[PDB]
Amino acid sequence: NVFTVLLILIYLLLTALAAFLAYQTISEVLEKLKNPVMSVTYQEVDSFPRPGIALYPGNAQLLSCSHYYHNDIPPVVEPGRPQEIDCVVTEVTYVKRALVVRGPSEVRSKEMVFMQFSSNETGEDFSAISYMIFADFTDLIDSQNKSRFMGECETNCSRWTFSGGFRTWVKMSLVKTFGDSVEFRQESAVVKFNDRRPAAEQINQLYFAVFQWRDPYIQQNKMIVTANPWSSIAILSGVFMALFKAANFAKLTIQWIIR
Amino acid sequence: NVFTVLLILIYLLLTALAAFLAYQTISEVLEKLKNPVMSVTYQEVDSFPRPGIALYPGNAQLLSCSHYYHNDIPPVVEPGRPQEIDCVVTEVTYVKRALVVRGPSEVRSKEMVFMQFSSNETGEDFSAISYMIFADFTDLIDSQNKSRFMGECETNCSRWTFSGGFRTWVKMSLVKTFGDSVEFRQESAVVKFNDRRPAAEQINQLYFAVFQWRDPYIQQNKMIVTANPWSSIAILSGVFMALFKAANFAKLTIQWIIR
Amino acid sequence: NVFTVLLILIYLLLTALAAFLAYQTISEVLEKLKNPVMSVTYQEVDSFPRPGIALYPGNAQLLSCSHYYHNDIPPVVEPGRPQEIDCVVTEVTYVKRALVVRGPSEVRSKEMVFMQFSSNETGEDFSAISYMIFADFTDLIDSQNKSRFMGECETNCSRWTFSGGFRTWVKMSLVKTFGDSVEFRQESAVVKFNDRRPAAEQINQLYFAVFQWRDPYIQQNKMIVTANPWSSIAILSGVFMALFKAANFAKLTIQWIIR
Repeated sequence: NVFTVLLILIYLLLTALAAFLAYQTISEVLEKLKNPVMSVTYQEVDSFPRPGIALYPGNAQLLSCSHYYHNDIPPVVEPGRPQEIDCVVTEVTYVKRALVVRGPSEVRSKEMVFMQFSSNETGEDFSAISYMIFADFTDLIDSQNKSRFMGECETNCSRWTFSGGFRTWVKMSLVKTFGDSVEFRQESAVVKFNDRRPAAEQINQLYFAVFQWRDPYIQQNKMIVTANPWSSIAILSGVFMALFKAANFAKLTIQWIIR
Repeated sequence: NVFTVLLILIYLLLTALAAFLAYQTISEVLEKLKNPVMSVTYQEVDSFPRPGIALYPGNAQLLSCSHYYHNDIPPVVEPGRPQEIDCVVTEVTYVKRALVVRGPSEVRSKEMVFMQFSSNETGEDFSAISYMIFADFTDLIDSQNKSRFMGECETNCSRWTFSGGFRTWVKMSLVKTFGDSVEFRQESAVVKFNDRRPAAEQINQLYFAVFQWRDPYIQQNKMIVTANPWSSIAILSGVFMALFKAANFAKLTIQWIIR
Repeated sequence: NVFTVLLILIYLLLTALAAFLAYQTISEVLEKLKNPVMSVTYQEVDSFPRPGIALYPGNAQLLSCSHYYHNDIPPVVEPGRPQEIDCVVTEVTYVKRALVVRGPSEVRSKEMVFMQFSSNETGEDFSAISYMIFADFTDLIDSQNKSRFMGECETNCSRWTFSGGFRTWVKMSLVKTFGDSVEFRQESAVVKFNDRRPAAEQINQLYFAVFQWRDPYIQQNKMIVTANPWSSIAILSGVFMALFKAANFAKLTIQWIIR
């Protein structure tokens, strides 16, 4: 009577296959649950809120802050001192002065902030001006104390520079992270400014900069996990249901073979 | 006779667990169906088709367009006017002249397009030359009218610049998007050209540029969704099958306990 | 007796639905198995091992290699020749001399390697100095022959340049790929150095460079496939179990309708 030994063999092979599938599903779901996957989405926005460009001039002085639309850069009429157009907020924080310039809105009309500095430097030998871009300009002027908020952004918001003698076309764009947080990233483009001034007044450098928006989109980053635990739990129920089914079918076939 | 109340309790708990799994699977599949995932693939290509580099010189004049292999840049023999080598297509579109230069093929042999401009500028004060790279040069010369095709690429294809006085080593690479579309992206590298000319003829700037391919690969972008709706529908069938099974086993156990 | 024709019709529709689900699950799992998905993870590291910056000066000579902490760049006391501080390894490979400079550790203290070159160039007309960053400096000095290891890194590790007359603030960061491999990527920032030297000794250029770490993180890249084959095999078992179940329920309902 070797029929019950063969029935125990096919039941042992069926529970071995069910235990192998139950190990492999839990191992694969834990492996896809360990490493998350970033998912990108481009939300279109027709008009941005006006950001703040917190420039840090050491001894430089702002000479222009004129907005220009539709990529129309005119020739500058003189490298002396004209009057500003945009609203500047000169504030002194300590964690240094931060000449905050209100940035551009209206991305579809291509608005830029052409600005121009000048510095007769004598102590430093690397002509740079740092800056830092935060998300909203009205949050600065609608604050009860500006030196708390600019201090707070001097720890988290990152600082780039531009050079002395070059127009630095800065094209910024937003990135929103979920999981909320909103940060900037820019791409400079250096173009040499040829001096056609007399050589008596060429001791002072000139710092041009163009800040515009790149494209009317906001990149959205969501951290997503590609493992499904509830589905995996169900899949284990469908395995543990067929481990009973195939054992009952083998118990029927083991008696039907000697009928 | 409180046995039917306990059978209705275990059947209510089983259909509550089945309704909870049927809500959670549909919610998880809709959440993973909302946010897609970009998938990158690097198709290797041994030889690229020759692209077109649509330069926009304002008043500059091309002085060289010589190909060089194996990263061999020779010294330029004179900053005057030699003769060109590559094929230029001077065409006038309006949406400006677009001196289209046929780009490099043979990425494994490291072919580049060394070019040199010159401009005695008097009206502008930012020495830049814009350019724009489209995917195939033979599509321009095999067109019935070139001002339709260049006008079409002046809306979609993006424009970078290079400066006056610097060699701008542009290393381009393709990106193909699926979901078809093919676009470029480049990374410049500015190196200062020191003038060793007499100072009588230093009124005109010099614009050097090097266009080569970066690596023999084409990055392929496919938008992929990590949710499986057919599998989810099946998983719901396996849940709604075990909601009957466990209720039948509870109906057997409720009568077997008082046997 | 048209009841068996209707039972064969509902059994044919049930095996058609089961064959459609069994085709669609295998097609969706093969489609999500064809295209893999890159997964990013940022492992924090409090202190990096010191890398090697394999500069290639043609005829330039190193004049300083001083470390500075906490973004404190002092004024350089003279553009002549001071003495070095960091350890340089001048070695001659051929696949050229490779003046290997030991890079910075201690990312949280913001350590940089300020260096300064000088070259009275007469044969070349593009003032550039190439470099190349490998992962560990002690692997070079703890090698039995340095010209094998530098040869081997001259094929795989990529080469950037910096210019003559500009401070090039290089901010490097690691990327580790799995599937092991470790590579660098940097982002330069060019700032013009204004010469305040007498014009008799301005025939030689000056090459400044700053090498620091960007942020205390190591980006980890794992290639992950979003398809689950074992789960798909199970899902097929749950489909092929319900194809029997619904056929048995239709066989019960076809006799219960004429009871």
